[PDB]
Amino acid sequence: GMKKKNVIVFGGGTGLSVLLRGLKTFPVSITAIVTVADDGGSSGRLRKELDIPPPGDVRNVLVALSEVEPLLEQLFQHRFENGGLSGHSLGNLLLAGMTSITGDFARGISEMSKVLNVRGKVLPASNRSIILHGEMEDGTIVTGESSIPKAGKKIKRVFLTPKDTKPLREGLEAIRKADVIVIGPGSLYTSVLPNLLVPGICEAIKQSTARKVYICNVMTQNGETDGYTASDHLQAIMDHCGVGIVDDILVHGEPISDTVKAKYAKEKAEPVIVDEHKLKALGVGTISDYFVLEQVLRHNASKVSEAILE
Amino acid sequence: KKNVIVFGGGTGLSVLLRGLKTFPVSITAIVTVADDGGSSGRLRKELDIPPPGDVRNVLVALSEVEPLLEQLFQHRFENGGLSGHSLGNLLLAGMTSITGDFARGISEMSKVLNVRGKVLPASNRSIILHGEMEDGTIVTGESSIPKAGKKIKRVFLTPKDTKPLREGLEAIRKADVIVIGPGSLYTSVLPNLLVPGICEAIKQSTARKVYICNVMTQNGETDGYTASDHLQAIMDHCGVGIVDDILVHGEPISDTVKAKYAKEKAEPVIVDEHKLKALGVGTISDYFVLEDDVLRHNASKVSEAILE
Ligand SMILES: NC(=O)c1ccc[n+]([C@@H]2O[C@H](COP(=O)([O-])OP(=O)(O)OC[C@H]3O[C@@H](n4cnc5c(N)ncnc54)[C@H](O)[C@@H]3O)[C@@H](O)[C@H]2O)c1
Ligand SMILES: NC(=O)c1ccc[n+]([C@@H]2O[C@H](COP(=O)([O-])OP(=O)(O)OC[C@H]3O[C@@H](n4cnc5c(N)ncnc54)[C@H](O)[C@@H]3O)[C@@H](O)[C@H]2O)c1
Repeated sequence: GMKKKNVIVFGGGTGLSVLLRGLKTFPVSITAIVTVADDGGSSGRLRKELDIPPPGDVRNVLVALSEVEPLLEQLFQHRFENGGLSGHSLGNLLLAGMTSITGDFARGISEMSKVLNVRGKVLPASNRSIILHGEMEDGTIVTGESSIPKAGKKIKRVFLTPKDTKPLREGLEAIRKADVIVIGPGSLYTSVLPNLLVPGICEAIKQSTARKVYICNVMTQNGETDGYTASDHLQAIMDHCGVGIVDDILVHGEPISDTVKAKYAKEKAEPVIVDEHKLKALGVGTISDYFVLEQVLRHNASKVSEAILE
Repeated sequence: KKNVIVFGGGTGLSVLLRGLKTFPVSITAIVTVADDGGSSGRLRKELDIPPPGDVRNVLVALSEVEPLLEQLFQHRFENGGLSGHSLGNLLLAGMTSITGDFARGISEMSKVLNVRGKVLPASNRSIILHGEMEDGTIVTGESSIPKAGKKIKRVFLTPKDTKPLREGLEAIRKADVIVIGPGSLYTSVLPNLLVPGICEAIKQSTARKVYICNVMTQNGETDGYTASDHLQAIMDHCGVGIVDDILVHGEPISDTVKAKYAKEKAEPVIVDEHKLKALGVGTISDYFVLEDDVLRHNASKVSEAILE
């Protein structure tokens, strides 16, 4: 009865999850493509020790899109505090187990989707682990998603190995059929770019005639985007990905409580200055509004979803 | 539909229940929480919960889900701290932590696995099983008892104020048939029966009470036991009004199976009819086992014999 606009979203952990939780209530068909380059935490140990892609960002996305009883949702988010076992998320372990059974991370994700009554298609950026590397300004290379920000040098660029990393066929079809393509929100260097740099994905995005919106970071991240303005974020996407990837940039152009600023300053994070002249000079549209809530600083999934569709 | 309550542990209870659920019966399974070996044991110690393993298997035996979800629940990690653990155990452990209550966790997993029946733990807290040997020494822990290389005189449970669930006692009260076993005599059947209040409830019940006797001995537990030795042990621990009929495999076993079991110092339980009659119980004897190279009860035949 309703024509649902097809929307594809690229991201990682918490930014994607917050947005999807709201976007799923709109009249849209969602495809979420989730980075498999992380190597920290429970996800990272399971990645190394079981030889599977890191399941953590996928797990959160699945929970965000799930429609199950509150108890099952808690079960899936349960984190062991004792045991070898200590630190692991039960939902990661479920994903791990399903991936072992099927020998296929993408089939595992789709089986968990059925179990969690997920409305939408969740896909990994690749069916195998990706390793993220950072080239610093001095030319040195730091390897591993969670190691890059601890280098205390400035990132010049990031890139992925294995070089013959492949996206899922379904992923490329999703981009082809997309009415809207949303990039972010998430870490620039550790979530957005590791998705966009999968071979074939930029090419597919460029050929698409969908509207392409980049949801800009609201805060800098220490060791990743120290001192970045909004245009610095967009510039980095363009330098890695070329033209035809971003049409409009969505930015929080209003102020932030002093208490929140203070709390983020303790982690050497500060607000991303919105520099409108420089953004217009990069040739994209600017969607500026009150787009964040304090919940910690998160995007307002409803306002953002509605801005990306109106 | 007849109300049937079954007492057991691991594989024997699981094999029976898989068949019995297909009959017109309402099943209550009461599962030992005294085990301390394997993944179950490590989780028991490390997370301070009752051992989830025997319950996991019972839940899978009664489940009605797609084969994939069943495999997921039975998945065992081979690498990782994590290695050796069953994902189904981990699921029960997580649910128990969230609800702070093992029985409620089991009931939540029952809904998720579309379980046909009520699965209850023997108690909502861990039970420690102790074995007093003939020499008077005590060996503590379910998985240590058989390794003692001495002969068991009796077993008993701590904590002393171990309590069964109210729902368990109701189940016994309402039962039309009460089935004891199959399972290890000293590490599955007795640890269920000895929970304070359970034998009293069974004795008060007028339900028919059938004991499914072990087909094979177990080294370090029931070496040399006849069928009457098994029943006598139940009677010595539990008194009268617990067993009306004993169900036994009175027919022979393939030589290759005997040989495979003899490698583990296990041998067939000799059915001594005269001594069984002397203990005052009825004997239901038939071909009740099937052969992998492993020896299991024929759930269908057994189910039908106990419902007659
Ligand atoms: N979640 C969203 O809708 C949202 C929106 C826009 C941008 N982003 C961007 O994604 C990037 C990565 O985000 P993130 O997941 O690391 O979140 P974050 O930058 O808001 O906080 C960092 C993460 O570590 C913890 N944390 C560290 N510092 C914190 C702080 N000062 N206050 C509260 N929690 C803190 C939190 O658990 C959080 O997940 C950030 O630059 C952020 O601005 C997220
Ligand atoms: N499952 C049933 O329907 C059933 C039937 C009759 C008796 N029982 C009794 O319950 C008691 C304990 O049962 P159990 O689970 O330890 O079963 P078991 O006695 O058949 O074998 C021991 C366990 O280790 C394995 N195993 C060890 N030795 C084996 C052998 N050599 N050949 C094949 N498999 C072997 C089995 O899979 C089993 O889990 C035994 O006395 C047994 O006879 C169970």
